[PDB]
Amino acid sequence: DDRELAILATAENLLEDRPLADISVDDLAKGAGISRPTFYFYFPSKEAVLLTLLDRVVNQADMALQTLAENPADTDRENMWRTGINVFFETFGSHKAVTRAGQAARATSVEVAELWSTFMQKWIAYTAAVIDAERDRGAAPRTLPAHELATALNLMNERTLFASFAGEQPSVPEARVLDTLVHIWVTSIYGEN
Amino acid sequence: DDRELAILATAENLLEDRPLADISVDDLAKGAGISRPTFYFYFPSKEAVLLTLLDRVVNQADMALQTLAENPADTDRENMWRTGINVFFETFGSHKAVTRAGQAARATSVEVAELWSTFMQKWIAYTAAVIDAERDRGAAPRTLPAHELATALNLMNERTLFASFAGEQPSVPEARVLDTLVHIWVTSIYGEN
Ligand SMILES: Cc1cccc(CC(=O)NCc2cc(O)n3nc(C4CCOCC4)cc3n2)c1
Ligand SMILES: Cc1cccc(CC(=O)NCc2cc(O)n3nc(C4CCOCC4)cc3n2)c1
Repeated sequence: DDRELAILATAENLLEDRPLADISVDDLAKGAGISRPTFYFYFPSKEAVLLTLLDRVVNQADMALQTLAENPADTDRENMWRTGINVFFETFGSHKAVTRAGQAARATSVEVAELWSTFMQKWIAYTAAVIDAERDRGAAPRTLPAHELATALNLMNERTLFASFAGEQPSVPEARVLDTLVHIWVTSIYGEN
Repeated sequence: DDRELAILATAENLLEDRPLADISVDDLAKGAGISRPTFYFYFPSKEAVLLTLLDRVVNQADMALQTLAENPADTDRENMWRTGINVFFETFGSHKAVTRAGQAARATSVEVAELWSTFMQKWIAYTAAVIDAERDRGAAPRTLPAHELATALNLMNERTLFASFAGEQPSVPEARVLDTLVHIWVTSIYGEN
């Protein structure tokens, strides 16, 4: 456990500086102060190490969103959506290396693709349930199917946050991405059509 | 040229059935009715073949959008945005195998990442110029910076169309994705805040 956490911290450090393809099991064992065979006790592969790093970051974001859902919802509609989107901005934004490599690996790894898909379904279904509540209370108009709207807005957040964090071209500057997403969620949820 | 087009058609056919990683230069030469060394005359690699397939599809979408921009803009604002988004829905939707492999390769290939980035900058800048025109004429309110709004809506279309075409979970059904994107573009462009 000592040593497991030591391997994980070494992988997150090395991913800040190069891809997983460029990090060797030997690099990971060296950093964690264990032998290579001792590494293979804790993790079947460097790929299994990334999968565990991603699982921790995804669960941290999920647990923060549940925390927010526990307490009452803000009496200001725009602020209620900003606070929830900010959970993802801060959590993944605090773990950009893990995030970047995580997204790369989804094309590679069925396990990584499956983890990402399970969490996105959970977050889309929660988004859809809040839009349905807003429509029930008379605050939001009955336009698009709620689940479809929730799907597109969640995919937009995924691609846009990732582009900002990786500093891709094109991308919204990190300092502008929360305002930009909140504007699009609010106008599309409350907007008549 | 005969033979180049024959290699390209074979690669698009084989990509419908498996990834590029699972297609051999020998597979491509076999399909096009040439020898392996004759293949290496036309293309340095199977990767170079994908890059050429993607370039043709991207240019087809770009040339269709220029066609639409040539003719006057529809007197119905919602229809003007649907027609333009539909260019991307139909073009990439007619070449799903190339699209799917194209997106996979961006993590792999600097050349593929660079081609995709050049076209997205062009499409975002055109989107931003139409929003600016709409604001100038008094039709759209001056909310978010136009280029930032254009960036987020274009990234949303990228991730959402690709998820629908690859049938990922989660995804908007292909039969619902155009209505869903148009709703979000229109409410976010014309929506007061
Ligand atoms: C309050 C409230 C009420 C209702 C719903 C929410 C949830 C919310 O608002 N946003 C959800 C959300 C969902 C996602 O699937 N993602 N995915 C990302 C990517 C993760 C890391 O790569 C880049 C971004 C962000 C994100 N956000 C909140
Ligand atoms: C009329 C008018 C006035 C102003 C602007 C437009 C342009 C428009 O409306 N949409 C642009 C647009 C841009 C993109 O960068 N993409 N990227 C995709 C992905 C391509 C293949 O992978 C999945 C989708 C679609 C797309 N669309 C049109």
